[PDB]
Amino acid sequence: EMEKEFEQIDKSGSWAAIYQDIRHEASDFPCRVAKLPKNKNRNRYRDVSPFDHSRIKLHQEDNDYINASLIKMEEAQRSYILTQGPLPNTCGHFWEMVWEQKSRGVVMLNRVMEKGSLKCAQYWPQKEEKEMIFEDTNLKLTLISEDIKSYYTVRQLELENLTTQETREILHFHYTTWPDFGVPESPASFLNFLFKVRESGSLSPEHGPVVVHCSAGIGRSGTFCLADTCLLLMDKRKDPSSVDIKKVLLEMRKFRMGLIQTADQLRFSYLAVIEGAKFI
Repeated sequence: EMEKEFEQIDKSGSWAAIYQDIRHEASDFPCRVAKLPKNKNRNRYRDVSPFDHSRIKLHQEDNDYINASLIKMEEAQRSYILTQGPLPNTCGHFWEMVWEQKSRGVVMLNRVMEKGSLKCAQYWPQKEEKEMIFEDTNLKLTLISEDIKSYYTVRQLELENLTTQETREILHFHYTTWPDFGVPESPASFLNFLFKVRESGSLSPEHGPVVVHCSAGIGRSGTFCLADTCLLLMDKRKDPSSVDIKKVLLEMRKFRMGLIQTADQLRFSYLAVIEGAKFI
C-alpha cells in the first residue's frame, strides 16, 4: 500500500524531505484581491491568502472579498470551501458566504482559544435564547441544539436571511480535541469525526460545499479534506492502491496555498488515510 511508503519514510526518517518536496512542487498563483489595501483587515494572517482564481466572492457590490477558497476535486466529485476562522469584523461575511454558497455544514477544527490566544471570533451563539444578528449582511443566526461529545460537538443552527425571511438549518461540526501542539497520537477520533460529518449529508452533492476552517484554514482543514478525498477515491477506483496522497495534496494545493502546514501533519494524514481504508 501507501502503507509500505509510510513505513519506509518512517524507517528513513524522511518526512521533512518529503514534505519540503511537496512545498517546492506546490502551485503558485496570484492573490491580488487578497492583497489590496482595503482587504487588510479581512485577513487574519499576511502569509495566508486565497488565490484569485479559486476565491469565494461575496454577492455584494461593495467588497466581495473574504479569505476563502473553493477546492474542487473533479474525480472524487467532492468540493470544499476552506476559509480562515472569522475575525471580529468578518462574521457577517462568513455567514453571508454560507448562505450564498448554499452550504449545509460548517466544520470547525480549532477551539476559539488555543495556546492562550484567540484563534477565531465567537461567530455562533452559545445559548438558544441569545441569537446573533449580523447587521452588515442582514442575517440572524440561532442555536437550535447542541450535542457535546468527548472529541467533538455538533450544533444545529438556524440561519435566517432577514431580507427574504428564508430560513435554513446549518450543522456545525466542531472537532474540539486537536492538541495545542503537534498532531493527534491516533487518527481514530478525527476519522470518527469525518464519518459523522459525511453521515449528516454536509459533504454531499445535493448541498453547496461544506465550509471548513481552523485559525488559518490550511493546516487541519487540509488534513480533513485530504483524508476525505483520498478515502473516497479508494472506494471508487478499480485499483485502490493507485491513490497517491502526495498527488492529491498537490491537486488540492492548486486551489489554496499551504494545505498541510507541517511534516507531522503530512504523516498524520497518511496515518488517517491508512487506518480509514482499513475500516472501510
